[PDB]
Amino acid sequence: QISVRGLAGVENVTELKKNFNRHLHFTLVKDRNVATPRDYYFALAHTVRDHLVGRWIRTQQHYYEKDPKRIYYLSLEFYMGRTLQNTMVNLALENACDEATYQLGLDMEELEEIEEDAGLGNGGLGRLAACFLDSMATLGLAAYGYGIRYEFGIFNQKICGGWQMEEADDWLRYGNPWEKARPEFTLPVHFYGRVEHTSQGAKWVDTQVVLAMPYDTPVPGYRNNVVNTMRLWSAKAPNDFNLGYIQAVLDRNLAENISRVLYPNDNFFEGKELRLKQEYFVVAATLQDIIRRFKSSNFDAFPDKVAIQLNDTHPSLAIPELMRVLVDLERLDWDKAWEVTVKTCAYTNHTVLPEALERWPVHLLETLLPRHLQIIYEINQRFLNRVAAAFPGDVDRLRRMSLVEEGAVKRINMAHLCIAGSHAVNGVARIHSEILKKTIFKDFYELEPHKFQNKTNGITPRRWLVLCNPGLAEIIAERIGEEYISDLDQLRKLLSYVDDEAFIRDVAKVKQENKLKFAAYLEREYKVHINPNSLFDVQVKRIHEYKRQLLNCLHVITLYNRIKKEPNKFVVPRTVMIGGKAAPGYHMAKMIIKLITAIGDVVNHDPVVGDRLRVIFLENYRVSLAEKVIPAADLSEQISTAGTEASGTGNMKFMLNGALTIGTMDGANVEMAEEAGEENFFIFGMRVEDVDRLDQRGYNAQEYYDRIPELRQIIEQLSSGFFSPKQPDLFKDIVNMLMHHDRFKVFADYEEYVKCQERVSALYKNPREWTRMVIRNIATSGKFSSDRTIAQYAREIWGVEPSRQRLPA
Amino acid sequence: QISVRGLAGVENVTELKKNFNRHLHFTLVKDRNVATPRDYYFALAHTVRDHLVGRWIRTQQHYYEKDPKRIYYLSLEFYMGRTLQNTMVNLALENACDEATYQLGLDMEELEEIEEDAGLGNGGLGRLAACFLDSMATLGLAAYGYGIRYEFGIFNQKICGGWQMEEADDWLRYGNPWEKARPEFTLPVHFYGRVEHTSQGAKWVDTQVVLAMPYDTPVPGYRNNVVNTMRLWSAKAPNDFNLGYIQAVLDRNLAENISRVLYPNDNFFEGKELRLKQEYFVVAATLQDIIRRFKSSNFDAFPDKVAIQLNDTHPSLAIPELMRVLVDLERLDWDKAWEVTVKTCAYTNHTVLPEALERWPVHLLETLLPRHLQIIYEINQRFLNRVAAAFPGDVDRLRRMSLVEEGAVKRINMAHLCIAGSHAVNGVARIHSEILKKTIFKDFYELEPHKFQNKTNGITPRRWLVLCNPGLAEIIAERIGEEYISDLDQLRKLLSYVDDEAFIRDVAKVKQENKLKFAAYLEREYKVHINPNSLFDVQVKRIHEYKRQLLNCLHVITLYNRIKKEPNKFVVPRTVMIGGKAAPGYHMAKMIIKLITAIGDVVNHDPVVGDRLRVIFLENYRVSLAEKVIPAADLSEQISTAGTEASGTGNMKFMLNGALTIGTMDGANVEMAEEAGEENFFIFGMRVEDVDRLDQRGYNAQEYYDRIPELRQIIEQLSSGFFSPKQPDLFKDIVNMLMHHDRFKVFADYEEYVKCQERVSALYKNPREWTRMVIRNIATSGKFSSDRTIAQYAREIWGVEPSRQRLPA
Ligand SMILES: Cc1cccc(-c2cc(=O)c3c(O)cc(O)cc3o2)c1
Ligand SMILES: Cc1cccc(-c2cc(=O)c3c(O)cc(O)cc3o2)c1
Repeated sequence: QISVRGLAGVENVTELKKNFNRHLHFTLVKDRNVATPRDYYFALAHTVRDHLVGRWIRTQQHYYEKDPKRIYYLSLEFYMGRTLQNTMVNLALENACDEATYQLGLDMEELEEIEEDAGLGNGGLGRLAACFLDSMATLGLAAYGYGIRYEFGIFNQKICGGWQMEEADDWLRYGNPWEKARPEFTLPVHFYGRVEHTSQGAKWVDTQVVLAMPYDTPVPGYRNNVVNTMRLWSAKAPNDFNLGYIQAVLDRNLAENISRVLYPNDNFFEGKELRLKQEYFVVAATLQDIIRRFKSSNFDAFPDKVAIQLNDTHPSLAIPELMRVLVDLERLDWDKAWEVTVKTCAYTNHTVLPEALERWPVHLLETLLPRHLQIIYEINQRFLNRVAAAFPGDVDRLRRMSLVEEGAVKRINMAHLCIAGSHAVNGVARIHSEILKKTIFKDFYELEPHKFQNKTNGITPRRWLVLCNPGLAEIIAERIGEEYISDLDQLRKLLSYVDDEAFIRDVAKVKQENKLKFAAYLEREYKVHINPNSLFDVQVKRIHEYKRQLLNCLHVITLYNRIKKEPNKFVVPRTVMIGGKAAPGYHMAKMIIKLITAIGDVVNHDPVVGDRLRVIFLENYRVSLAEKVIPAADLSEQISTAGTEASGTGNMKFMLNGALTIGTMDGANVEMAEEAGEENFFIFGMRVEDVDRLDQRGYNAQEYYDRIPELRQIIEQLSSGFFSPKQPDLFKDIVNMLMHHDRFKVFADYEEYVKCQERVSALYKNPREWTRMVIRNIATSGKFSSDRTIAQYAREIWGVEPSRQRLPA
Repeated sequence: QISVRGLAGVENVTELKKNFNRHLHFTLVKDRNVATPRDYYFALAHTVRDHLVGRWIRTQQHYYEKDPKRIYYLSLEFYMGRTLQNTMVNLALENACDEATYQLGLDMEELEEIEEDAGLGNGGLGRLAACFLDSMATLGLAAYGYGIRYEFGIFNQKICGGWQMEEADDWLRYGNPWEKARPEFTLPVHFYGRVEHTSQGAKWVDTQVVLAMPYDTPVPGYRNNVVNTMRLWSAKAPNDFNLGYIQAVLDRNLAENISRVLYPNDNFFEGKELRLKQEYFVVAATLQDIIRRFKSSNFDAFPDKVAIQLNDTHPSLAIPELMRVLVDLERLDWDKAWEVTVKTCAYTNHTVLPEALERWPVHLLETLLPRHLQIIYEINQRFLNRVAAAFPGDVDRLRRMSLVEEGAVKRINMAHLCIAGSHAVNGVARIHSEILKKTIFKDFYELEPHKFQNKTNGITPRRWLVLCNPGLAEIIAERIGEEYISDLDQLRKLLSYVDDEAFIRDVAKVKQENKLKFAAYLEREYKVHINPNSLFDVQVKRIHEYKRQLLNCLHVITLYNRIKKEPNKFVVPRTVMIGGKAAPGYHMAKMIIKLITAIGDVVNHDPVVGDRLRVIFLENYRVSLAEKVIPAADLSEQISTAGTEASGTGNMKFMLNGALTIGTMDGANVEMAEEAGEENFFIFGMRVEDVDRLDQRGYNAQEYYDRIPELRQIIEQLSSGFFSPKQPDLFKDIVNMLMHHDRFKVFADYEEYVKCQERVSALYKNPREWTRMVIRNIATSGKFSSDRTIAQYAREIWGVEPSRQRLPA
């Protein structure tokens, strides 16, 4: 149909159809008369998978022959989403499959909707892992994603009475055709036990064994015939485990619980044992596998053959574990083992928010990982000796820099461990990386300035343009060709089309189509009625105080109060859509969801309002909902308090997809505004510097309440039950927090936000100029490709060269 | 190679090879350089499965068009064993696959050994279910095996220090290529709750829901192109289950425990809740499915379209459940629902031993199945009203016949429920069925004589001859053709070959080859050295007091003591092999294993003994070990106390396979001796009548001890630590039981056993006459085909006609 979806040749289509029918019959054991849409999805899934297999085998073969340096991306989270469409895109099969399925009388788009998201992540961090794998495959790096195959991913979000309810995400119920179990590569992971000191070193004994069984999922590069591997570990009990009889068998579930469920916290540390077990499990199994591969190519060459990237501190135990293997098992001396470790490991920091930093109680590590604790103490001692020597007499520095925190309970600072044991530490946006050096890691920076880097985040333009927004991909392809899909910087060529009437018309047409398609999706799947001519004002992301969905709420109520004051005045109509999951134990986040829906209950049913203002809570925000709503958005809401959002990646998704951004100078927003020009961005609010100024003198919210009548009105409405008639005080916690303990200074940004929002409405009234500004955004979005990011990691951290050369078919 | 294994045509072989390589590549994602024997097994498994699929789809299609009466075999146990070889046999693919694999340079027999047994059964009962499915498919009945897909089957048995250790049978670890999950046919099963009485009937409310997900396994008939289904249910939690968050997800394991593990008790009732849950689970899901099918063809026709066979009382709740559906959900009146139920259901009794009879406490049923209990009470009342009217004034009868037992705790007699709610009740051998009518069900018989039938057990000659003993199958085929494989009565034609020198030579040659092959298997897999010229004296079966492995032990020690008395006298050399699992909680059974191995420790290391007497405990007796050891046996030990072994099926396996039988007039032994002639059978010991005589006067073991010096010697040796030097009193429980509380009268049969064993040795010294008697056994074994059995069930219970007509390919 459209060009970027590849060729639908007569041979190709005939082949796909016959393989489809082969799978329906032999794989699914169905015939045409009993097959459900789900059977059909499966037959197609198996058919597309068949095209991966040759390339997968060849690619892994190739890495064996060539023996390049191997990159190991360790993450507790891989937020993959659906695999089918992505596979077709990267293999150029999309049109062929559309055609083939069409001829069997099936709608491919309908079958695509049947696939479960692999929701093995919370948000930004998990999705970054997923874009990375895609980019690493596209850039022909010998790269492996290593994580945990959780039985249950991020919970499914239901709204009941405007409240979030959680349901188990049973994503494996119907099978996963993408994975391949590899029982033959099963490895033991050890827990508990005790340390025995002998003549020939320390020994870890009387451990409990859990087995780690790997599942391999193919990761196809973009049209380069490279297929990398994501290896996820499953926990399995050994067969002598507990071995009255019945209970012993039933108690196997204790061991296997390790890989049962993803912890649903976003930028929040919960110090639970099961979480530490997950962290050790993935690290122990991965390291063994890494070392097995290495030995099948002394340890001096390890760092020339291995890079290990730590995605946050979640896999920080990789550092003590590598030491443990090198010292205790391989019999290297400390100093050599340590050199190998530092040169192997690199650490990506994802946030500066203190609630997110992993500080594990010592008593937990003492029981669970007694040897790792000893190794940690040893690292700490030697590290602090370096500090002492560099900064003699600075006792305070020693305290601040220690891996071990004194206090109520002793804790290990996992971030301190990561910096000590890594040759590179990066933040995820320029401003975030600067903050790391100015603030939380100032001390570490002064010791080892060479370690601290920036690697600004990116997104894959495969999933995030071609896949989710084929209409926009095509009109771009029409002008500048297809080369940009794997070289996003080429989008700059679009700047010469900013005064082109045809292009302006096309850009606006795709947006309108996306909006119609999304408005219809709302009706079908959730029985809700939105005006497609309204401005689509979208804030989608995890529900957090720092991300200030509440600021958006205040704007929404303001628009509402303004309409009621002057019903007969013109306002640019808006659909305000807010979506995201709250962590199940995060009371305040659960309250914000309730407020959002409660505002909707009032606003959407007011006859005076008309279709001038709608408030929609988008249920079950996940990767596949993002693919739908982001192409449909006009305004991207990126309104975190300056200094809190380390980077963000949503912001990039919307830039790429023809939305304008309203946002603070926070995270990658800064680099985005710099790329597009400040005049093509709706920047408001305090800068980092202003927030600091407010902190020194003290944040008094009352001041804002006293001076801004519009704001006082909102707060009175909240307090008095305007938005909760049956429970007048439902929102007392919200009001109380805003007035007395707002860490995120919602009121401070209120005035500048509302004014800046007026400027958005003003520009929306002028379609041609709106669209021209959109063009200037899309055209400068190239920096925010994960290909750029990965190329930077490869050159400046991993010490490998990216490649765009095809492997042979 | 050999004829009964089918044709290896050039097209066939070429096809198999290319499909093998297709699977290796696409299914297994391996190439030739990385494939393990296990990969190869899998590729072949997938290749053979492909040949089933067409026939499976066609067969189920056919049952839809023709709409015949459907047989539902409900069992908690299906002891399937391996599927690969069986599939090849029934599809005539065995030679083709041998050839194809040979040309790829693989040994098919080596790959066959990689397959896990589906050990979803304990012993006789479970294996009977498996032979039945085979026969039902061979006789073209529209039949469905319904059970539970246990994650863990019968435990793997290790011997450590001569003691049984249990290990989890993780049979699904590497995948099961035979099953097909059918998530779309998932059904809710309800538990707990309470009963509400309304205007329009009783209602079962506030229940916990567990989901039952079915897995279908194909059951191929012998060369008739019929493929039936075994549907096994897996327990799955609903997604709102428990739904702080983490624990809720982890607690899903409570619900799913239902299908986790097979209870490893053989002829023993354990009144545990989890077992009752398993029993309800399989019944609830099966009935719903049965009814769904029926409605897609009023309830008057149900019994013309449905037969439900209850394999023991394990699925007895089918009766109250059917009532519950008909009365509470479908709104039939009691009497009509009851008529439908009785005409639908039939009950097979498997034992008369009281320890085996299911007597569920009322308090358990009250909590778990409150409605079923009410229905049970209602059945009881109406049943006892019939009894009262037929036997006025016989208050005692009423007590004896009640479904509800009075006492310490009230219990439901599940057997009483089965008789009341079934139109047919059968035993499993003539003598067993007679005992049912004379003793435990005398009262029920007098009320409804028409209900009581015999259906003597059988075994499938597919698995139990062709598959495990191809050499014997062939020499038979050479003389009389192949027709006997699906018509075992034709073995009678062999009687005219009893004086044929060539046949005698061939029969003896196959036995010798089987023995050599098995002796070698012992060396390879278990590093043990046996003389292949010895008589192979084999007792393989679950370890039980009633089966009197101890009697065998007494014989073994006798032979030993006789050798030591007269070292320089000739004795026919014997390898005595004893194998079987003990239930994990069955202390006495665990002691017998220890005694067996302890005898081995003494006997096998005595230089005076030479290779004249060896004692081997065969570890991990299971279906696939039976396939190996049974073809290799000379003497089948069937030595249960008369009246205890309801039938036995091992006895039949050995008859078919060229062993002579030493046994009591117990179970099917009686019919076997009747078929072959008593003079071709080594019958010894008390009859049923003699045991009764001993019971009236009282069993004094001391008497036997006082009168039989040979026996006194053994008992003194046991007592004084001859067989346990380091723990002199290890076997005090054994001695004490034999002397004071032997329910099975081991000493009573001792003298007659030892003498009869001498007659076996005498005949073994004369190979020609041994072999002639063997011929007379094989030739009369035809009655013991499960095809005869199933044909009898079909005609006299289910009301359907068997068929040997092929379905079209
Ligand atoms: C970064 C930040 C700033 C403020 C608050 C939070 C946060 C996130 C959570 O997921 C959370 C939780 O699950 C339970 C809880 O009791 C408190 C929590 O607080 C995180
Ligand atoms: C038929 C029969 C006659 C005598 C004994 C048994 C028998 C079988 C068992 O599996 C068993 C057990 O698992 C635990 C136990 O405490 C006692 C048991 O007794 C069965």
